[PDB]
Amino acid sequence: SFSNFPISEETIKLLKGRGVTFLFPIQAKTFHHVYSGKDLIAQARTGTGKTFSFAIPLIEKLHGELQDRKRGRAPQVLVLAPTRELANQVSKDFSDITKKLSVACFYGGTPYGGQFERMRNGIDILVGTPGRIKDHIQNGKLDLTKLKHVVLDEVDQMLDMGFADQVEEILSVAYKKDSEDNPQTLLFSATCPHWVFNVAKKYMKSTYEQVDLIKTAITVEHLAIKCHWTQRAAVIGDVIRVYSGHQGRTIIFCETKKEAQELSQNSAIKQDAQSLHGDIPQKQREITLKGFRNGSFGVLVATNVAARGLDIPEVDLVIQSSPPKDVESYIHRSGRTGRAGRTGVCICFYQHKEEYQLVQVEQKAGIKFKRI
Ligand SMILES: Nc1ncnc2c1ncn2[C@@H]1O[C@H](COP(=O)(O)OP(=O)(O)O)[C@@H](O)[C@H]1O
Ligand SMILES: [Mg+2]
Repeated sequence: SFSNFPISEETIKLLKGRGVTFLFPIQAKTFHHVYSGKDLIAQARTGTGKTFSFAIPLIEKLHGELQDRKRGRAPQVLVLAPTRELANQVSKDFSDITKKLSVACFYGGTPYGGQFERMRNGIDILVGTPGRIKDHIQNGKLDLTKLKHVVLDEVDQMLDMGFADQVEEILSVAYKKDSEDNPQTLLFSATCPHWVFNVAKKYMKSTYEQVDLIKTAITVEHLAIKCHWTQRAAVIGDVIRVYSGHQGRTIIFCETKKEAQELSQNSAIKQDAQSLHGDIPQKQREITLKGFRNGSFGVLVATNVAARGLDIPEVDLVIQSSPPKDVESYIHRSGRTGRAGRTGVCICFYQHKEEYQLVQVEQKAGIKFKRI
């Protein structure tokens, strides 16, 4: 339900056709900022709902404001996205939830004439890629001097791809006034490097708001699996398939060389595993780590002895064979899990006689395990 937000019954019915029945956190925490006219930078992980976080409050805003839509009117909202595929998706999301507003999407690799006719007939929300939008400014057909809202979607990707200069050329036309008359500026992305914000800041009022759901996100899950030591190898095979699977990276830490050597020879993982312990001379240790990084094998079994000082690559899954005594090392290893934006998984095995040790790890690391 939508009781906390000024969303009309018409919009709610369209949202149901898209499977939307309540607002995700990034949407709920940004609605009032966007709707009330504040400049905003919002950061949330990929897939968490950034598109509707700007599209729903903007559409409700325009539905209240643009009661008299004349032929030829200039857009009120501009959304720049870095690829044709991303621009199309954002435009589709707008046009699925408003049947009142004129929504247009301008990208390259497509005819100019149809875009000319959208501009002649009138546009309320313009979505596009920077290149084609800049072309239409230069050819004199697109009027961006009456914008009230500007969205830079996936702004990190957009500037990484080289669009800073084209974006600045487009926005220079729309921010010709002093601040109070400038468009509201909305930035949405999963990251915002320093150098990207240094570009965008030029278009943000000093009063801008920030919603960062990255800093509060659960990016590493801690699981504790109660297990007799004889079953560990078979369970390790299962959790590797679940959480690392194809093309994955797993590192297993154990106490003794015998455990590390036997675990790496166990038919549950042997075909994809190499071991690392204090008997291995430096040169082969280095060779083994290069093969772990370059995909030669997917499971590294290391004694806590060999792991002291070792530089740990990013991995999908960390497994501790028993609750670690060196919680500092555990905290460090857990921070290495989760690749390509995915949530990392750390698994601690434990036996009945080790259950209080799990509580000690929880206290010393300030975490809580999910017990399985
Ligand atoms: N409140 C919601 N309820 C249900 N599905 C949603 C909601 N918000 C977004 N989605 C869906 O989640 C998916 C990801 O949304 P998207 O805006 O692409 O995420 P992001 O831009 O954060 O990567 C889309 O299929 C979208 O329609
Ligand atoms: Mg998005």
